[PDB]
Amino acid sequence: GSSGSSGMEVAPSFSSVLKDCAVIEGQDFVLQCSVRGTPVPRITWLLNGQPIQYARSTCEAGVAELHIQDALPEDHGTYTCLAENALGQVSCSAWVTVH
Repeated sequence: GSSGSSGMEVAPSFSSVLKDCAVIEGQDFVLQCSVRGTPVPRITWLLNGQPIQYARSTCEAGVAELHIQDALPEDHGTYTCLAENALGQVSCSAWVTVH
């Protein structure tokens, strides 16, 4: 036998990666996805480059969300949601379009 305890940590992963989405200039759009892991991986969104500073992201029940109000024509790019923890590290990309 071997001593052990139930309820061990886990590595980060994306069950439902982000998908393409379109929105009208001036409208609101929140990027919702699914990510698992333990402990909860760090959620940081970036605009095809540097991380966002005015992002009120909200991770609940392993659900990373990013509310983006005032969809500007200069936002149309590729949102990257990095998720890493003491266990592993993973990242995903997305494609948001602004009419």
